[PDB]
Amino acid sequence: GVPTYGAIILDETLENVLLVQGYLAKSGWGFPKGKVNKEEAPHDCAAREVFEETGFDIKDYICKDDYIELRINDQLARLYIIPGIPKDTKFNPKTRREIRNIEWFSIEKLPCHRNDMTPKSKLGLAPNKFFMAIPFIRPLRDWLSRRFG
Ligand SMILES: c1cnc(N[C@H]2CCCCNC2)nc1
Repeated sequence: GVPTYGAIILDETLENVLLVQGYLAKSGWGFPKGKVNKEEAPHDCAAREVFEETGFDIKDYICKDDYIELRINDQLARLYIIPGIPKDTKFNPKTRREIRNIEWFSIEKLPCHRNDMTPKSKLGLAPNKFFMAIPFIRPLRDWLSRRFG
């Protein structure tokens, strides 16, 4: 799969993360990210996509060693960790045809898994509007614990 790059932007308290809401197949909340172009460096793709989806330019803040990367059905998603972005930053998605909304979410309030349907004797997972973000939540929490204590 074509790899994707983007960012986990946190505020000054490290409590909150910036999520974006897409449309249609991507109707729920996820991290800002997108597909690398031919001959584009990972960090450049992350800045370009995040600027398209948030209106915020991370280029000067990216630490090239600080990221969470997951393989999800043989597509790599790498999200560069960007702490310390003020909560009052004015975000303005560029791609309004793809981005419904942009908001800060409390890390401790986000799910790190979806719930089963064992109460209904039914297989599978209940819908959750954070499904795109969820796989990154436990890895983020662990990464923060280590880097900040
Ligand atoms: C898996 C799939 N997509 C995502 N994030 C997308 C969030 C919604 C806006 C469109 N582009 C980024 N995260 C994990």
